[PDB]
Amino acid sequence: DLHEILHEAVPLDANEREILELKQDAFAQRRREIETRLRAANGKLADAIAKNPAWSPEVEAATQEVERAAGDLQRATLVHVFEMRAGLKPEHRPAYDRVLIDALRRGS
Amino acid sequence: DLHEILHEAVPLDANEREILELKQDAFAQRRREIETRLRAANGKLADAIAKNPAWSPEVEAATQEVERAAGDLQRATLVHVFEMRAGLKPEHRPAYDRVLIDALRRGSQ
Repeated sequence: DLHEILHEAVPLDANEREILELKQDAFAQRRREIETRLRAANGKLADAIAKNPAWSPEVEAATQEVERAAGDLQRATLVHVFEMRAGLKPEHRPAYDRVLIDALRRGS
Repeated sequence: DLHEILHEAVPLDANEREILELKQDAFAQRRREIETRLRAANGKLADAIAKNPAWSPEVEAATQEVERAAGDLQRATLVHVFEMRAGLKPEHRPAYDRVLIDALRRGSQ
């Protein structure tokens, strides 16, 4: 929701929107891919538990997939935050940073 | 939400409830531990960014802590679902299993 917060508080201006469209789309795609992996792992968990409701090799491996996808989402979001920042007009970065920093410290 | 979904989704006799409450406490302490680490990590991110808005060694290190904490919370949740199941009498486990499989299946769509 970091990117949602940022869009809510400091939306891109017209030129920034046009310039950053590809990178925003690419991130949306990357996020979708990670979430697809997380959902597939939920599916594996369901299948496994239906066959044996225990902490089996299949449950362990699917749980590892969930953990990795959970971590990847966080890194992808953060890298994108810096990517978007690089594409802002310099004058717009201080507000963007403020919102970002406050969002992180809210999570502190 | 997996825990919310399973939360009170099956009936519990008094002895099962007693045990589930103890396991709920254990999970709360585990969750607080992971969240404490997550909060500290985010604060380190915030400090680094306010000082230098770039991907520094500090941001890299704190990000890795966020990653681990995010993965830890997911594993802790799944582990806890199995711990709750173990608190049920054997005869009551199938009903729990059905809600669990159903939730995970909906979770894959």
